[PDB]
Amino acid sequence: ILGGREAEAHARPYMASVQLNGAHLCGGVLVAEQWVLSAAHCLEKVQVLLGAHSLSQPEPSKRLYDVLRAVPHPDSQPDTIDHDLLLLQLSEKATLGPAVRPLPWQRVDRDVAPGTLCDVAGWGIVNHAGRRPDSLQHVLLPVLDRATCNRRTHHDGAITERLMCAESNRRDSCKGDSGGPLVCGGVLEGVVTSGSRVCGNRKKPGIYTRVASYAAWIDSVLASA
Ligand SMILES: NC(=O)n1cc(NC(=O)N2C[C@H](F)C[C@H]2C(=O)Nc2cccc(OC(F)(F)F)c2)c2ccccc21
Repeated sequence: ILGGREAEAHARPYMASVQLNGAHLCGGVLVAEQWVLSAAHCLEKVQVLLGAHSLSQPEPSKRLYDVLRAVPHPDSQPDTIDHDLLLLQLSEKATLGPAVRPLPWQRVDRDVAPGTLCDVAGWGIVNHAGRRPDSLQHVLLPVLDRATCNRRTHHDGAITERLMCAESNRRDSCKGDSGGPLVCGGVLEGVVTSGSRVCGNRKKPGIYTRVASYAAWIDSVLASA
């Protein structure tokens, strides 16, 4: 997260860190008792850290789960950010409590109002040098209408109806925030894309996958256990 602030500890109990060999790689979002949603290129030794604020310090709520199965969206492709979703089935159902709870996710396939203030959280890089934070960061970002996001000087027609944008003027998602939650009105709306992109430039808005657009996919995979 560029231009953000340290989040309140445990105030986002749905927040996951998706890890490879005990190192943070992507954000994730607990969406069912045994399932974490993240982004497709995150998988390209997989564990999921729940109940955390600090990646390194002991916390009573923190628990690192093994992953039984990793299910990247079957239409996802290395060179694109289309269909950029990943579901991770934990080795067991997560132990729930005030610091570990799933997030309700949007099933109405219609756009949020332009300007809606959404929260994005993560352990991604925090400056141009690539500094990695030990504790969870967040930022409040206004949603940016699709027509502007698609203008020639911005993302030039790459924004489908299955993607949404937020403003990226100094406050932004960046590397390592991939897979994490864009939350609007207490509901999961988007997931941070995992394609490389310039961070913090107003002319290059943040891109997030619209979970409502993938409701059939998520329902099926969540039911496949
Ligand atoms: N949406 C958004 O703006 N971006 C998303 C990016 N992609 C990303 O993040 N990925 C790709 C994989 F899914 C693995 C993952 C990754 O690199 N993870 C990674 C690798 C090394 C360290 C790390 O931890 C760190 F703390 F640094 F973030 C994460 C990205 C890269 C550069 C700039 C913008 C970026």
